[PDB]
Amino acid sequence: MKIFLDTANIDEIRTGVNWGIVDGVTTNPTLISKEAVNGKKYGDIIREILKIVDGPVSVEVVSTKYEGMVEEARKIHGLGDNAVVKIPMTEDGLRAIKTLSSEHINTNCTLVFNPIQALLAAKAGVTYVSPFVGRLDDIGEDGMQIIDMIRTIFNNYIIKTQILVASIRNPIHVLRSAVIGADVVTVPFNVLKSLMKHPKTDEGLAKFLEDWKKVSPDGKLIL
Amino acid sequence: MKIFLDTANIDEIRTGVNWGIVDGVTTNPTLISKEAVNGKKYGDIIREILKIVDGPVSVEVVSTKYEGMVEEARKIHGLGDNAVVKIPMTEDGLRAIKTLSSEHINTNCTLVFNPIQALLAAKAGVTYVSPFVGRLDDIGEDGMQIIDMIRTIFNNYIIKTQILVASIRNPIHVLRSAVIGADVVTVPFNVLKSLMKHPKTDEGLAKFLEDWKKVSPDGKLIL
Amino acid sequence: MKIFLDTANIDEIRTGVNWGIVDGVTTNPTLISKEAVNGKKYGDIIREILKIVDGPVSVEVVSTKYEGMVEEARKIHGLGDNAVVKIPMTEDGLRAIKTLSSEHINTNCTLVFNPIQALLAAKAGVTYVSPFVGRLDDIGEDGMQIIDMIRTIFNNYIIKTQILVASIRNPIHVLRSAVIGADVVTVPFNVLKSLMKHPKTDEGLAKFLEDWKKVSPDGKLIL
Amino acid sequence: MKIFLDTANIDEIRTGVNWGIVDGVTTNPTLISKEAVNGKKYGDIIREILKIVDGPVSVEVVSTKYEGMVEEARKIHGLGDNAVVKIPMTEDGLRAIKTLSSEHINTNCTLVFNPIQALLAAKAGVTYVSPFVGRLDDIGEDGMQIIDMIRTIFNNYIIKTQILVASIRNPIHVLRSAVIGADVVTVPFNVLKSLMKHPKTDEGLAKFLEDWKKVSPDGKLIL
Amino acid sequence: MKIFLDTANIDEIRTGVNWGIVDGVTTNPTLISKEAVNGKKYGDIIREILKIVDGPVSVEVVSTKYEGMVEEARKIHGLGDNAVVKIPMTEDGLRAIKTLSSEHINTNCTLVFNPIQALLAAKAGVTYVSPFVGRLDDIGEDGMQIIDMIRTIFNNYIIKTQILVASIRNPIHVLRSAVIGADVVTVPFNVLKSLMKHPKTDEGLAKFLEDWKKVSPDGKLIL
Amino acid sequence: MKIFLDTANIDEIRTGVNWGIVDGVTTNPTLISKEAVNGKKYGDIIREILKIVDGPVSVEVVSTKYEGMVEEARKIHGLGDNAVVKIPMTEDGLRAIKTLSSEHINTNCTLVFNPIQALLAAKAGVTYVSPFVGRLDDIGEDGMQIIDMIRTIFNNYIIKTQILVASIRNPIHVLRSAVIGADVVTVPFNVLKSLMKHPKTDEGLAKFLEDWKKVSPDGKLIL
Amino acid sequence: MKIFLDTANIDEIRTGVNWGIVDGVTTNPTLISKEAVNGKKYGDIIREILKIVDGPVSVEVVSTKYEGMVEEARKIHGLGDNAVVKIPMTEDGLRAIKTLSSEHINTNCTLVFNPIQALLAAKAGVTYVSPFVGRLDDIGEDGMQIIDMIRTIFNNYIIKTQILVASIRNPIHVLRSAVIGADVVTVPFNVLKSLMKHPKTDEGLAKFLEDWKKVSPDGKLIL
Amino acid sequence: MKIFLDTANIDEIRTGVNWGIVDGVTTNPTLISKEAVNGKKYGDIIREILKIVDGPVSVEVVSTKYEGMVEEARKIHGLGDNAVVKIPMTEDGLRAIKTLSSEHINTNCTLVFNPIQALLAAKAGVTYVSPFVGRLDDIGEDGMQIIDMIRTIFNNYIIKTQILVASIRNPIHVLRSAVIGADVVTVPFNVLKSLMKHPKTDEGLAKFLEDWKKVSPDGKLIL
Ligand SMILES: *[C@@H](CO)[C@@H](O)[C@H](O)[C@H](O)[C@H](O)COP(=O)(O)O
Ligand SMILES: *[C@@H](CO)[C@@H](O)[C@H](O)[C@H](O)[C@H](O)COP(=O)(O)O
Ligand SMILES: *[C@@H](CO)[C@@H](O)[C@H](O)[C@H](O)[C@H](O)COP(=O)(O)O
Ligand SMILES: *[C@@H](CO)[C@@H](O)[C@H](O)[C@H](O)[C@H](O)COP(=O)(O)O
Ligand SMILES: *[C@@H](CO)[C@@H](O)[C@H](O)[C@H](O)[C@H](O)COP(=O)(O)O
Ligand SMILES: *[C@@H](CO)[C@@H](O)[C@H](O)[C@H](O)[C@H](O)COP(=O)(O)O
Ligand SMILES: *[C@@H](CO)[C@@H](O)[C@H](O)[C@H](O)[C@H](O)COP(=O)(O)O
Ligand SMILES: *[C@@H](CO)[C@@H](O)[C@H](O)[C@H](O)[C@H](O)COP(=O)(O)O
Repeated sequence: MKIFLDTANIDEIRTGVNWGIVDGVTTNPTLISKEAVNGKKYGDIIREILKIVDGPVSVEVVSTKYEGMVEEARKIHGLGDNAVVKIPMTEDGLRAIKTLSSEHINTNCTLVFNPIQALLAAKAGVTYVSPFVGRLDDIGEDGMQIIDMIRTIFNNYIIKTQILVASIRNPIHVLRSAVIGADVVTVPFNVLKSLMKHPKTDEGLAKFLEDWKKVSPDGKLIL
Repeated sequence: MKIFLDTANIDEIRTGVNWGIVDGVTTNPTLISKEAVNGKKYGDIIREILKIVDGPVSVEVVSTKYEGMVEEARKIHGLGDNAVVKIPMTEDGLRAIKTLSSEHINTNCTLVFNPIQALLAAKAGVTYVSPFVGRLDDIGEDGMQIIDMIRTIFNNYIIKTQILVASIRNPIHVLRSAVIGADVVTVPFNVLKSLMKHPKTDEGLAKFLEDWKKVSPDGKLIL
Repeated sequence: MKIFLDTANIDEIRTGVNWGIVDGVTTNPTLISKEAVNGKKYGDIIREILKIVDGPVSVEVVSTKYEGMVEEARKIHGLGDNAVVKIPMTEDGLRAIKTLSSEHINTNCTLVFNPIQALLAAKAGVTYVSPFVGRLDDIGEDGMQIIDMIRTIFNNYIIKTQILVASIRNPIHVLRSAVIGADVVTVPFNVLKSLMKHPKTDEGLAKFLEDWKKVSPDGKLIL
Repeated sequence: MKIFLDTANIDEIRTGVNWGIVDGVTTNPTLISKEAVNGKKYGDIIREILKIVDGPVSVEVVSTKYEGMVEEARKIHGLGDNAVVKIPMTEDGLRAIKTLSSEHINTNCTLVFNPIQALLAAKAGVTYVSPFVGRLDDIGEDGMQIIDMIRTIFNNYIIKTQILVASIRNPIHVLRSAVIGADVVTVPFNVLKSLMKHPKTDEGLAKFLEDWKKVSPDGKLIL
Repeated sequence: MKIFLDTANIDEIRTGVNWGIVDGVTTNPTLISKEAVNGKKYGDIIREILKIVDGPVSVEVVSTKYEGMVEEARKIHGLGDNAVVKIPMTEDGLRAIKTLSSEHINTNCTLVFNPIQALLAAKAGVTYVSPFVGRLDDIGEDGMQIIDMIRTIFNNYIIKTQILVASIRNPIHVLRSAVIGADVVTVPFNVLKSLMKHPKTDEGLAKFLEDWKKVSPDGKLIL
Repeated sequence: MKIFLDTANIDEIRTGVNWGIVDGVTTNPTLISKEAVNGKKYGDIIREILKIVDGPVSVEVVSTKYEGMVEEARKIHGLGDNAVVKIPMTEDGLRAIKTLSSEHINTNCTLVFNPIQALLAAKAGVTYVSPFVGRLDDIGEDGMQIIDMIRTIFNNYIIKTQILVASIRNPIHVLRSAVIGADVVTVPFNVLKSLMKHPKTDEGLAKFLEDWKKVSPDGKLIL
Repeated sequence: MKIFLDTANIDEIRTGVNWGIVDGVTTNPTLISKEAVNGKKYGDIIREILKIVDGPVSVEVVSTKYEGMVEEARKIHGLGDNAVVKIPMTEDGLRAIKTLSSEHINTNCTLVFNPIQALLAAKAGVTYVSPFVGRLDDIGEDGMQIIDMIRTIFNNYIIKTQILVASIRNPIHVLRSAVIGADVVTVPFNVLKSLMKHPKTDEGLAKFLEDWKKVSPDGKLIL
Repeated sequence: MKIFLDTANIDEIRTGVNWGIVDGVTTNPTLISKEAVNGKKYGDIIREILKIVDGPVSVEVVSTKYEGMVEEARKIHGLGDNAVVKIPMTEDGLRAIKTLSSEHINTNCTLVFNPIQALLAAKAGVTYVSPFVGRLDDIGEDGMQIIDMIRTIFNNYIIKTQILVASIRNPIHVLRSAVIGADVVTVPFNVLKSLMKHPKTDEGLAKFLEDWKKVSPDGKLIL
């Protein structure tokens, strides 16, 4: 399972990349507009992320119409080979995906909330589909159930579109995505940070340290 | 999973095709006779649909006897290479399918209401079999259970006949079909139009628009 | 399981009532506005339904504010002992339900789309809660799963609020509701009339009639 | 589980009753017409069955309209206290059941093919409901599944209507009915006979006889 | 669960009774005729067993006809109040059980090999029914499945006939019977003797003995 | 799944073969003796069946000893390449199968009633094994369970012997065989006929005809 | 599934072999010592079995120490290419297995009572592992559950050691072994002879014989 | 499944290695510090284990920082080609594993307590991952459940990292690990010695010994 960071915060991205556990990044218009403040321009932020991240970086078109989406998608693609164009699940978006796929431009279909929307995005040729699990949780439906159905559907038809689980809110969305077999999860920085941690890891390290001091006062291993 | 449009309404078909989410069309004598009124000839409607739709178009014979079925099937076939001949599940129909298969004319067995009828159609060599789910729901039996059994049976015997789920009434028929792994669903236009939609997609788009205006008052993405 | 008719059409109601299979009626502002045309007044329609139907008749408030909802509710109550006041799942709506419940005015919480909304309506003291199954089906979620969870939750806490399944679209919503154990379904007229029918019933009657004529020419049963 | 005999053959009835394994009888117009041959009159057949059988005896009305059904039902009821009036699952039928129930006349609703038909009959106050399992098997649906759902539904609502499984064709219909918990099965004579039998019973008897001869040449137990 | 000994061997019975784990005895013509050799009379064996065993003792009739069965049953009954009359699952046997039940003579229906035979025996009023599990195992059917179905059926109808599992061949028949909830098992002596035993019991006792010698060389507990 | 006809009635065979739905025929000595009446000779009946039927035709030996079975088998095989020799599950039978398999003569082991009998037949090299499901139903055991276990066993060991389900009594035996994945079912003619039929097929045909009349009074499809 | 005979009785072996259903033989020191009486020598018994049986013949070492076990093993090996050396699950036994496996001497690890013992024997390279099911049943644990776990473990790791189920007591140990997919069962003679038998086989043959005599007086099948 | 010894005690290791059932060894700072007392040096202990164990020997770094971990790892590697470097699940540990993997130095990530930690370790390229089951049991969660999830996740993504189950406390941890399909278990010496043993193995050997003495007074097997 690939793990992407879901943020436009450059400090977060630099930190996660330096950890070597980040395989790519997703952004969206809300995340970008959050960071583009106090003199920061959205063009600069987008370019900076593309440069810092080796892996896929998803950037969302803002046009709602086919022609505008395709024009923006081409500009996004032009910014770097790792750029992936994020396109919403709408009639115009499916049309844009089909055109862009034929032009060999990688795509990510977003704002997906049920398995049939996901199947339609796959049929348009999309590179990644992003169902939102937290926003479903918000409205009282267990969002992970949709991921499970999408995985079964895609398995049934040998679909090559990757499942990129989005709107992740906690480490159990991550755990359940891996057990289901989603291709990618994209996670906010707080969640990413949590993933490596467990109290028994800390406790075990402390005990090893203490026991080793018994035989090596300076705590060294000399071989 | 292929998605066909189940109508003879030329306006619906043009619209669906332009959406890019329609892989073929199914008709039947009721659908066609509904459209062929106030001057419109059934022969013209059939030809127009064949012209408009790139993918398979199912057209049903009206003869109840073997010889008449085959004679009608050949005429249907001659109207275009994308024509598929719809034949009912009857003794004469099974005979006609067998003959037509040997002539390399694609066939679609219809009015199937249990898994054994579907198996018989596959044994006759039919290209598609169309179990009806809504008409079973109508009489108090969950039609989707028949689809589930047909998929299992076809899997068991590595049967190449495609399952083309028909009498679809709602988007859950479509969802359950995809999870089962049916090859094709054919849907009325009202159902088709609902498949792309979800209130959280609309809501997320509105929020993205609003947030983006904060960094680009005119609402565009200049890269 | 009680069976209510979901309509404001007097002809449908008179017909279903005379069939003996209708235990009550649910209306809403859309259904009533459909009928209040060609000079028919909504006030007359409502009173007429109350008169024809011996069982519960739900009638929806139109105000969105607490004070207006309880004013309208008391007026609805004043129309007949069988009136039930339909109130939407909103903050004001729950406050209204709590007040009316204490006043011993029967209530029906509507526009419920998940089990926790249903629980909140029950906690406010509502007489009936109406989850909408068809409108969930519309958006690609199997609405019956919400009925199943609500039944489990209500069982857990011995909740006395009745589950009144609404937005019913077909006879399998009705079947599944009965197997789950919902207290009430409310169904459109087209669904109601289908519930008694089965082709093997018709076939079986025809055969019995024919056999009997073999021993009683006139077809009589003289005892 | 009560076991009824499904026949109008007087000889079978006498034999079954004398085996002591028969709790009642069901007839229908086909079964009776079969016996009312060569001078035998249907009215005499019906009266003799009521006489020979201590348990319930189902006799079906032939009229298809409400007034005729109620008139014939009252006549059937007048023939003896053990008479039960068989009424078909129709609009008129349900009305007749309601009326007759209020007159304390026992009823059996017949020609039921799904669980919602059975529920409607129960709601009309019917004494017994008779779903047909063999005729469902005939059309490629496992009829025992309908009995299972009806049992669950009736359990949910504490329904007092008895499930009387009909159209029984083999001993596994009987076994499955008992495991589900149906109130009554009605069986043809040939099925009835087979229920007492097993090759290991016969084999064990033969062996006990042979072994006992060794200790008692005359094969008696003298105590 | 009661545990009966399935033998006519008086030595086995005395031994089992002295162990305190035998609640009753079952015999049959094969078991008795096995013991009644070289002078020993079957009448004496039966009387001795009735004297030795406090609990129920099943003794089988040898007549195959109703009148002979009942005459033998009454003689068996007169030998002692703890006698239970074993009657085979046949038409004549069901008749005899019914008569004997009305006379307050306890009965045990034997040679039962499926759940419907067991139900018929319960319907005749039998005190115990004895399905055979080993003889089913002999012919390639898992006999315990029949016990499981009988328990479910008897539970469904609140049947008071006790399930007395017979033809027991090993301790897992006994374990599975207890987990299912059979009322009684009847076991051959070899199986009986194994039930108390386990290698870890012996091993734990040996260790306890050894450890105790360390604080009390003579091996006693002085308190 | 292949469908064979289980009959020696020449008229049924001709009819079934001409429906095009029959892949072979099974006979046995009872079926043949039924036809060999009024001058008709068994040898002529067998030869005619081999002639009319292109697929396998099972003909049963009557000898009970190894030498007689092998002699009769060779004669049956000599009558035509499509002849398959039916051999009973006995000690001599298994030996005959082994010999005949080494002689490249196709075999069908019959009178199988449990899964281990079926495995032994497969180990002897038999071409088809025929468990009897109806005769198990007769004695109160669901015969389809044996087919399920045999399928699992044969899958485990990659056994090439084909499962040919026999003693079929109804269309649910057929449905369950297909869902399990049995290689072949052999069915009586009356069952065969019922497999193509469904009341909703007939009803849908009638409706298509009526609707088409509106657009074509003569009910033809002129293209 | 292979079927071996678990005995040292030459008469039983000759008989089972001549039946054609015995694929090999297992012995042990108890079985051999039973037979080596009245002047019969164990050395002659073993060589005689090796001669009669074409398949694997397991013969158990009596030494408890590594050196003795490999010495005896090599001598057993020297008796015939079909000899298999049975070695118990002990520390010395595993060492012996590892040595012999490298010497290409076939081995059978015996006295296995749980799945981890079976895994250790496999890891030592053993040809066959023999878990004991009956001796577990003796102590109140269902021994077949251990076979199921061993099959799962061996599947997980693609282990080539064959599972050779031993301490078989009845035909359901054999049935369950086949459904689980054990490679081999070894069975006592009394169990072997029961595997071919079923009362409905005998009953069916008798009926076929009678019917045939109706058309062939002599009972011949002349073709 | 590979079985390693989890200890730094040379006597235990020498013993297990002599038994032939130990495939490798794991150590940790606590285990080593335990043995390195009363003059024993940790350097000698580590080298000694490397010398006598043919298979993988895991040795843990003590540094908590990336540079120290990588340096200590290279030193461990240099001690022998069977050394595996144990590295804790921390940020600097994952970085170290990635570097060491690129240097073709085998690694074992330790102190793993949930499946997502295990996944991150795999993503870093670790050779083995070691989730701790006993320490989870300690804090009241069944640690084997984490092993099951890790197996499923690794299967989903065809991950080549081996699951090395650690903190093993009893033989049921070993059994469950094998049933799940873990690649390796590492076990304390007390657990290891218990794996070969079972009381029925001992009892069976004693009986075989006793019986053989009947045929061979000196207890030998002469062939
Ligand atoms: C792109 C893939 O769709 C990604 O940035 C998504 O847009 C975000 O994961 C969601 O919008 C986050 O929503 P949430 O409601 O904050 O969890
Ligand atoms: C052809 C079969 O592939 C297709 O047009 C079917 O005839 C229709 O789907 C059904 O007739 C539609 O029936 P419904 O009762 O309207 O749902
Ligand atoms: C009242 C709730 O008991 C009832 O009238 C509901 O308002 C209706 O059942 C729904 O509004 C019907 O919606 P649909 O989308 O037409 O199925
Ligand atoms: C009455 C219902 O209690 C009963 O006589 C039923 O009418 C019969 O069981 C069925 O008509 C029998 O039909 P089948 O198709 O012969 O099985
Ligand atoms: C009486 C029934 O309660 C009892 O003695 C039974 O007759 C026996 O348990 C069986 O006959 C024993 O048969 P098996 O074939 O020896 O196991
Ligand atoms: C042969 C097996 O392939 C086949 O003819 C069988 O003999 C028959 O199916 C059975 O004998 C039919 O028995 P039933 O009891 O009539 O169902
Ligand atoms: C060898 C293992 O393949 C085999 O002879 C076994 O030793 C026997 O199957 C058992 O010893 C038989 O024990 P039981 O307790 O008589 O069933
Ligand atoms: C190393 C593999 O990670 C191995 O030595 C582990 O460190 C041990 O298995 C555990 O530390 C043992 O802990 P426990 O709490 O004693 O069971």
